[PDB]
Amino acid sequence: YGFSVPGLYECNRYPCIKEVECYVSRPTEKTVFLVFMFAVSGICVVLNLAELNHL
Amino acid sequence: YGFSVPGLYECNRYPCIKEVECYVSRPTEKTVFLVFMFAVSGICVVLNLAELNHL
Repeated sequence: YGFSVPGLYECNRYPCIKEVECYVSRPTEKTVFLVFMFAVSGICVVLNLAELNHL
Repeated sequence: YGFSVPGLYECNRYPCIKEVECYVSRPTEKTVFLVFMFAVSGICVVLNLAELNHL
């Protein structure tokens, strides 16, 4: 997923003719959620590594 | 105009997004009309040239 959800999408899949533009719902909230989940997972990874090193 | 009226047209003029496909009305009849008018004009040109050469 990367780090952001863009508001526009370029689509060229059948049955769409040539290339079309599509518009996403709540891109900013989804980007915020993505970044927050990444940060929480990183904190969890750091804590797990610290415990494992302590072992 | 050339010699034919195609049934499909590819259009990329503002405000159309990127490239779009458009569909023409009765292309075959218009092609027949084009060819017929070209033939009649050619006959007129030939007759005019013949008269001018006769002069």
